[PDB]
Amino acid sequence: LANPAPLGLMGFGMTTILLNLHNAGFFALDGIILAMGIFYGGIAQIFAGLLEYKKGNTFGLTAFTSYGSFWLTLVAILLMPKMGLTEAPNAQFLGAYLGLWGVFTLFMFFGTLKAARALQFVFLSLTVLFALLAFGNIAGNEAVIHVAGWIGLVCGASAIYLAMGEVLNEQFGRTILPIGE
Amino acid sequence: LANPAPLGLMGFGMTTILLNLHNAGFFALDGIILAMGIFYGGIAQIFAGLLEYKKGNTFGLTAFTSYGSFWLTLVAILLMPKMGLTEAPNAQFLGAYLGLWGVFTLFMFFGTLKAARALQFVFLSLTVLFALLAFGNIAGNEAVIHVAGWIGLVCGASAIYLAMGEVLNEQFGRTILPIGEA
Amino acid sequence: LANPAPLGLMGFGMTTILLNLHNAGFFALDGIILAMGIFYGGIAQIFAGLLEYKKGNTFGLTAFTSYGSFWLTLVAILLMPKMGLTEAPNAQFLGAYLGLWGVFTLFMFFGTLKAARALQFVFLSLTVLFALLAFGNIAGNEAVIHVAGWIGLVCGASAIYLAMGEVLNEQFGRTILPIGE
Amino acid sequence: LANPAPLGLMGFGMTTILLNLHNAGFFALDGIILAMGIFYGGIAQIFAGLLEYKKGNTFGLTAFTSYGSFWLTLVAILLMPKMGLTEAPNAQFLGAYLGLWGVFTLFMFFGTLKAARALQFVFLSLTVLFALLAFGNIAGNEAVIHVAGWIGLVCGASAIYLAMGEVLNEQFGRTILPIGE
Amino acid sequence: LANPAPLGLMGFGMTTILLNLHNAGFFALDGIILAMGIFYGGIAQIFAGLLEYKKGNTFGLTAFTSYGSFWLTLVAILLMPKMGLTEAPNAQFLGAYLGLWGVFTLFMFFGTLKAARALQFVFLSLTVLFALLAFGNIAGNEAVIHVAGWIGLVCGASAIYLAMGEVLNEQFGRTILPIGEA
Amino acid sequence: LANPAPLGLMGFGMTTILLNLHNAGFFALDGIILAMGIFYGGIAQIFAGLLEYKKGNTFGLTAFTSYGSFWLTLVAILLMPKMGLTEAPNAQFLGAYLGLWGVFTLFMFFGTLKAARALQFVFLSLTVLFALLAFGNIAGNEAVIHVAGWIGLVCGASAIYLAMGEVLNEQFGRTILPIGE
Ligand SMILES: CCCCCCC/C=C/CCCCCC(=O)OC[C@@H](O)CO
Ligand SMILES: CCCCCCC/C=C/CCCCCC(=O)OC[C@@H](O)CO
Repeated sequence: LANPAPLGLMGFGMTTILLNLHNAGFFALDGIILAMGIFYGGIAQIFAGLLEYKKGNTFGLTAFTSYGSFWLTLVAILLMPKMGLTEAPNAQFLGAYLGLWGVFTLFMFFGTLKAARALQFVFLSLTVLFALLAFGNIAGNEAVIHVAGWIGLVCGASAIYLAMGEVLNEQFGRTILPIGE
Repeated sequence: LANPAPLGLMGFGMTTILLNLHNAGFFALDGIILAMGIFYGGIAQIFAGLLEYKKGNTFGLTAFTSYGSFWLTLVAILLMPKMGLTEAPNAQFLGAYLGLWGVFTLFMFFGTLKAARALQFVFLSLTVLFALLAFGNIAGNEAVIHVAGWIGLVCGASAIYLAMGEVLNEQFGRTILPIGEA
Repeated sequence: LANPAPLGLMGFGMTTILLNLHNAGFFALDGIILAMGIFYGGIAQIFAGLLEYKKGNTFGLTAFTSYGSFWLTLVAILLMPKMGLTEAPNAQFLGAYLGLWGVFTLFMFFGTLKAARALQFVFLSLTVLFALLAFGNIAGNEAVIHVAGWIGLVCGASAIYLAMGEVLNEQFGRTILPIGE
Repeated sequence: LANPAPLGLMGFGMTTILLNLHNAGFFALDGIILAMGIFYGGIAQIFAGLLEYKKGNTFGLTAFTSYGSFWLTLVAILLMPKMGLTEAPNAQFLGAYLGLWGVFTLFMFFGTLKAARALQFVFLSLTVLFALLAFGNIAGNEAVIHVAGWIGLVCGASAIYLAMGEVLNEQFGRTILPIGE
Repeated sequence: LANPAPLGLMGFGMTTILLNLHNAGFFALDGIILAMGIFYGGIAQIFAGLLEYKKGNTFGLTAFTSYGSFWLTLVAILLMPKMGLTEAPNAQFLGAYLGLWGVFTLFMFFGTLKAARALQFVFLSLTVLFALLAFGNIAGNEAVIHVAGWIGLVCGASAIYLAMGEVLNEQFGRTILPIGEA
Repeated sequence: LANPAPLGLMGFGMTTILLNLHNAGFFALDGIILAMGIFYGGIAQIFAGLLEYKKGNTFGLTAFTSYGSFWLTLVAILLMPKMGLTEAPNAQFLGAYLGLWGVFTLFMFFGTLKAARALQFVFLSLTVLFALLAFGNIAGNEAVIHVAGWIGLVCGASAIYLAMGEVLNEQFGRTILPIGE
């Protein structure tokens, strides 16, 4: 069976990068972030999680499907007011929501200790990303959100690296991109 | 085949904490509760429930798919009035609705006895969570609703703890977080 | 493979009680019944029906997928007018619609004659539930609708007992809740 | 594997019966017909067709999926104007559309000659149903549509019969309802 | 495993006839063309295309899923303006769009040579169908559009004939309708 | 199992030509490109990607499912404003979005170094296609967008040749259209 991990890391990677260009301040929360969170960071990563089921990878099923659902919850929070369904979110409830996802990311980082180090760097930077976004929203500190953006850019780039690191290593049967096995 | 239980416990646990942060009085019924109740506590738990089928886990198939269906139904209750389809729910009807989920949770708690004791603590606290949410809403007693909020914060936290207990114990091949594994 | 019957009986059983809590006159036809009819009584029972396909259960594939579709059709009957698509449903038409579900349920009840005594009670009371609801809708009889609610409350409560009977008995490997297997 | 044919015949059966109570004149084109054509006569019969794939039944895959899609096309024709998307259909284009489905039903009736006669009666009455509906719409003859309704009631009833005939015969392992094998 | 080709040929054939009854001048672009292009000519052919995967039929997987995708795209072209999303399509753009489908149909016709000669007649007439629909719409020549309508009525009829030829030949175990089976 | 690559290359190849017929300046960004981006270039390529999972093709599972998601994200970028959900996409943001798809395409191009010479041309021209579209969107260069269209017309036309090359060659069992296998 094929390896679905690079698809989810690519889905997580490009979607994490784009969101944090806004968090860093390059742009505003554009629909380019919203479209990628629905299909790539969302459904395409949901597909990567469900495909780890027949692979016996409990971590992959848990990681990709959870974060894939996270992007679907993120877009839903931002678009339901534009549909008149809800109110715009409370930033402290957004901080705790971003904080709970940091707790999930934290324990999952310990699950990467016996794994490739490029995946450990992804889950460590994602822990820093979720932790900085949580305190930045609760405290109302826009500077920390700017900091979390640059961490998210590093987080999303390294996720794309491992995605393309796994593919290029399987296509040629040798280490084309070293991932820290 | 992979173990889907951490996916259903994380979706149930994370969403339960956020909803009961509102019942405890910290925040109002914000859109984050509704978003988590659709995709993580809802659809992601449906997946985790459906993935118990080929695993031969009738309990996990029943529980995760039902609680995933619970979160989906609870969201449609709170959003259909804003869609102009229905009206705001009769609060006492919501008590029997949650009370039926308490009856389901109570019976399912008896099914956890020969499982991990963390799972027994999840289904027992969830039974107490659904119960105080039913009574406090039927009688309109905001105090027990606040007390129900604190019980759920423990119930959701123990479900996340059990999910991550199951993840680390397989990633390390040794009991990293003791889940009372029978 | 796991047993999908407790999942379908629970979704059907809970939505039956909640529906007939309105048929008994306690509450109006709430959005709680509509939401429970879509996902738990409907789609969750659609899933439980399809799971019976690889189980070799023609009856379970036919029953759960039909009653799961019933809750989906019933919700569409009551919600399409609110969208400007449909008029209010005709009371005599809705009774024939309930009668056809009672006719289908009647034949399926005889299919349970060689199964657990608890499953026989579920299909027996559901046939009387559909019949009283069909008769009460065609005739416009408030009292028959009230009696149907009490029939449905017990029918949905017994379906929960059978579902939880099939859950606990497999957990402990013996009869914890007797179901007349 | 389970037998998905009774689910489709039940999905086709109840949906064919209800539509032709309007075609016969008992009621108007209510949403009860529209809801059943979306989920039962549509999706639930689509499920019956896709499940005949692993059964090697080319006829079952072709029959249930085609007529399941037919109900989805029927509801789409009737509801797209109510959504402002299209114009109300031209009855001659509806007659040819109903006529083309009769041609499909005609050749599929010859495919039932070496099969159970209860299925032959279904596809023969469905051929009469589609043929009467086609000429009735093209000619503008409301009387023939009244005739096609009563044929559709017989067609939908016999389809439910075979659906419950196959289930009750498999549950007991003997002929409970004779279908003309 | 079942033979899904009659499902894709019936959905393609039935929908092709109805659309080209309009191109021949009998009727206007009515909602029946749009309904058939979604569920039968579209989704039902996607299913028939997806069901060729485990059958090892790269041709049937490619053709049915693409032509099912064609009918879905053609409907979204004609309905998005009514939805207020887009504007009415540039007629000459629709000619290159159909011309690309003619290029796809032409190459796929060469793949039918070692198949049933009825299938060769389907893909050859379909190539002529897409071609005259492209030219007559690029130049705005309503006459060849009408001539394209008559070609499609034959192309759709031969696809239905081949579908029912495949059904009866398996139901009877003997060639009931000769499809030029190689 | 069948080969899903011709289905995905056709959907990507046709939608590439149609998109770049607007990038070349011949037509405006039509609804024909949006519809072809949803179903053929998008979902049909999503199907073709998932089919590669049981084929053991990590590259094909990653490529088709990503570019199929790309056409789905691109259509959502251009249609969400028309629904009142989103502002118009930023030209510099859209260029970075195109650049990330070019970065992903660049690494995947090296994955084709041990495959057919026709697949190498597809990923080579698509990388230049994304780069010119990314550069032309960030800089706002009408001429670079025009050159990108001609790059895309040939890229989509060659993808059709490779797809039809993989179709005909399996039909006849020999090389009918040379692809550099
Ligand atoms: C949309 C269908 C595409 C089929 C492509 C994959 C091949 C599987 C063929 C079986 C299709 C049956 C539809 C649902 C199904 O999987 O049945 C099995 C499951 O429902 C029983 O537990
Ligand atoms: C919604 C998922 C529920 C799963 C229940 C049926 C058990 C199948 C487990 C595999 C899930 C992977 C998701 C898609 C899939 O079937 O992969 C196989 C296919 O895509 C490769 O051709």
